[PDB]
Amino acid sequence: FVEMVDNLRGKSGQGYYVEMTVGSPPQTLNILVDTGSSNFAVGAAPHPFLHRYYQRQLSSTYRDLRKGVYVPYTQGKWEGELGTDLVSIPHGPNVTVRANIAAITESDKFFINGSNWEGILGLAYAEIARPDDSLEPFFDSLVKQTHVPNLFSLQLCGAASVGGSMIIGGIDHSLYTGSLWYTPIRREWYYEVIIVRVEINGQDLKMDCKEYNYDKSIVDSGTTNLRLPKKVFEAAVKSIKAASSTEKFPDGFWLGEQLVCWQAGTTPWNIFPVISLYLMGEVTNQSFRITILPQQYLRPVEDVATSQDDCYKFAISQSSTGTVMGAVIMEGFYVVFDRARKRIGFAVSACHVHDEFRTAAVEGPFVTLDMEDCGYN
Ligand SMILES: Nc1ccc2ccccc2n1
Repeated sequence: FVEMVDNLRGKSGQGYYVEMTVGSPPQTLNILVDTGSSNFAVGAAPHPFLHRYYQRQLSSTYRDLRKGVYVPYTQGKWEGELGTDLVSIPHGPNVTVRANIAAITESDKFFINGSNWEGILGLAYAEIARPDDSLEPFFDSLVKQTHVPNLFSLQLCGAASVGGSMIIGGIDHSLYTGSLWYTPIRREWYYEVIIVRVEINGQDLKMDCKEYNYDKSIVDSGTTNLRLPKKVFEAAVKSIKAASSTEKFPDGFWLGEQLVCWQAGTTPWNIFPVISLYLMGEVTNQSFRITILPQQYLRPVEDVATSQDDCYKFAISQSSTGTVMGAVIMEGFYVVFDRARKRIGFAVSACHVHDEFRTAAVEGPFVTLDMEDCGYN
């Protein structure tokens, strides 16, 4: 699996992408890896921000499905024409599969100006595929047409330029330390899971765990932030605010309406609490916990045209669609998407950014009762 190590690149805030090829002869594209959606969708037209795009006219293996897709999302949309064609992942297994491809012919606030990716690879399940659950996701086509085991794993490192690994079909033990712990995938639509308890610094929020998952908790490599429901967010910030009373910050900072900064090489780590999410484990009444450092929830703003300091953002933020465990969480851990066993595995990442005080940790087992009550209905 070492042939797939270091096959993800990116830039801070602009997600992680993997190199892929489409059609015969192979057209190379960079495609964002997104466990929060389920469509393989790629630029098929010369939008000025794109570096390259799918040119179907060049592909002998292309086939039109004679049907469009329209995908709206909060302030934005992409829109396109469905077909299938031959697909390969040069630094992935040595297969070629026939997959659905949405040729994006029109979009709005989708592509990023200055990014180096031209497509999105939805690794989530058909249930949330568009236009409907019959459009077979890439990964399902990959597994169904090859002997590639039904699992992939993600090591998101990040630093500027970022990097990582997507190991398709297995686990590489060089990318983690200690032991994998697994939490069930509650339903195969998003990668849904259940947070059963939450602790800032060690003290916990004593909230009806059900709130931690209102209406959802997901693992999502497409989102940057740890995103929490509103009550949970307030409760959470309120407690981070208190722990970190050694200094004073704008109130709108916590709300991500303002950046905050310290002089170069002068960031106060230890004024910030570790955050621990207890996830539902594999056995009744058994949980484990994942703990991230402030280097995970405090991420540098790459460049500020009107500044010259160490300006971080606060990477924790409200939400209406549930908890979303994005790069903030995933960059601390090696994450295993064990689709064959309806479960997601967490281990301390061999590359998380750690100091000489604290470390990202995955620990268990713990005894937690009534873990099902934490799921919303
Ligand atoms: N994971 C994720 C979050 C937001 C999206 C918006 C549009 C397409 C895909 C997305 N995936």
